[PDB]
Amino acid sequence: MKKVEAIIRPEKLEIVKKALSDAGYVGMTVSEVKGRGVQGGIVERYRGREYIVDLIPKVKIELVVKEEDVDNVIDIICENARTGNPGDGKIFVIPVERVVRVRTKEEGKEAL
Amino acid sequence: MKKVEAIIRPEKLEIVKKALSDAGYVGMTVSEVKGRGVQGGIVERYRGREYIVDLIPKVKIELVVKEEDVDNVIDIICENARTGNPGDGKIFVIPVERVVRVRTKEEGKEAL
Amino acid sequence: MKKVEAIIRPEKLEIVKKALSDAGYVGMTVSEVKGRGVQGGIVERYRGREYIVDLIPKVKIELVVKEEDVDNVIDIICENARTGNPGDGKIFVIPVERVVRVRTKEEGKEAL
Ligand SMILES: Nc1ncnc2c1ncn2[C@@H]1O[C@H](COP(=O)(O)OP(=O)(O)OP(=O)(O)O)[C@@H](O)[C@H]1O
Ligand SMILES: Nc1ncnc2c1ncn2[C@@H]1O[C@H](COP(=O)(O)OP(=O)(O)OP(=O)(O)O)[C@@H](O)[C@H]1O
Ligand SMILES: Nc1ncnc2c1ncn2[C@@H]1O[C@H](COP(=O)(O)OP(=O)(O)OP(=O)(O)O)[C@@H](O)[C@H]1O
Ligand SMILES: O=C(O)CCC(=O)C(=O)O
Ligand SMILES: O=C(O)CCC(=O)C(=O)O
Ligand SMILES: O=C(O)CCC(=O)C(=O)O
Ligand SMILES: [Mg+2]
Ligand SMILES: [Mg+2]
Ligand SMILES: [Mg+2]
Repeated sequence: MKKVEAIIRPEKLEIVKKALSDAGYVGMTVSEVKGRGVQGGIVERYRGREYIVDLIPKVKIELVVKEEDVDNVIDIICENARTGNPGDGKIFVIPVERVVRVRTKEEGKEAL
Repeated sequence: MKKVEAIIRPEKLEIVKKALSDAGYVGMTVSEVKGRGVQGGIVERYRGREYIVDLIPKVKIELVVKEEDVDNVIDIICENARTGNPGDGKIFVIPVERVVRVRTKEEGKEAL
Repeated sequence: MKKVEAIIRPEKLEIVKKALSDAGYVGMTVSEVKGRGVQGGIVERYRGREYIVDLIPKVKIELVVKEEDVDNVIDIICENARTGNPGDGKIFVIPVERVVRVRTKEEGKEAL
């Protein structure tokens, strides 16, 4: 099992989660975050002066899935989250050693 | 060292954190999140029409602990977070390779 | 690749992120959290009575970096986040097995 952690534009949550759900990837945790990447933020202008805004709102989605499904999850996220402009997102894959469903104490792949 | 990441009902935070603390599991980070599991959300009715609400508020708790304590932490969370209805929670165990206390630069088990 | 996850005082975000950026560590995700450590919270007094506040606001910063840079990232965070009083922060290092830039589908170290 692996956690796919993707930080994406807030306005892309709806299309990404629909595309994931349609492909069978339903279990997901969503968090509001702020961040920056390589570019260090965005340049804005106020009264003729340019300045850097160095933290931008994003949404973090976390999906724990079987390892064999990671490629497809990443492909779906990238296809649907992309706009072509810097800031479209970053994905990390993090190992998950155990998964437990609280209600039933099921573990493993059936507990996803 | 392992991170126990549990996503549970918001109204179960108090009883879960009390039970963990009573058993000696104190260090914890709490985050407000939204999510869905297998069921894909909840069915609601508005003016006779049923629709799906596909993200539900939850609370994420993260406890970094010694590996030997993971079983007990999971047992405590499940016992106290359960209600018997879908949505009671999901737990992931994620490896933690290093722990550092900022104030003192202590590392390892004593830094938990 | 490794995720450095640091939970620090909210009022230290600015100096920590500036120091990290100055040293070349730019990519970062920031989350608002609450937590407690060893001390279990803070003692407060209201109308002569002392009570425990057991969750304190903090900021979580997450930086995914090359393994060889983890030591330096931790050193920078600790130097700039410390005040000398309990609550200055906790850092966890979590393995990251894959990194993908959404816009370009780049992976690996160049996608950081
Ligand atoms: N190395 C990293 N560590 C932590 N979070 C990161 C990192 N890289 C990016 N992020 C998070 O991902 C979000 C989106 O990053 P972003 O798309 O800007 O990446 P990028 O590498 O700059 O690529 P692009 O050139 O397409 O902008 C950031 O706002 C931040 O929350
Ligand atoms: N595979 C998963 N990946 C990411 N987060 C998940 C996943 N499964 C569940 N979650 C998170 O855990 C929360 C609680 O899940 P939930 O209890 O509904 O799990 P479930 O597998 O549907 O079990 P149940 O049948 O008891 O509802 C979700 O709202 C979501 O935040
Ligand atoms: N073992 C842990 N698991 C989860 N989160 C933790 C843990 N230890 C600390 N944290 C998080 O880090 C924050 C800061 O912790 P803190 O600085 O109080 O650590 P500490 O071990 O008590 O050290 P100090 O004695 O310097 O206070 C907490 O409020 C919490 O969010
Ligand atoms: O996040 C944005 O929308 C643009 C800024 C960006 O790509 C960054 O800081 O890396
Ligand atoms: O989270 C709820 O309370 C019920 C909905 C649920 O279990 C889910 O989407 O998996
Ligand atoms: O977080 C604080 O500022 C002090 C309380 C503390 O260190 C703790 O609960 O461990
Ligand atoms: Mg960018
Ligand atoms: Mg469910
Ligand atoms: Mg403390």
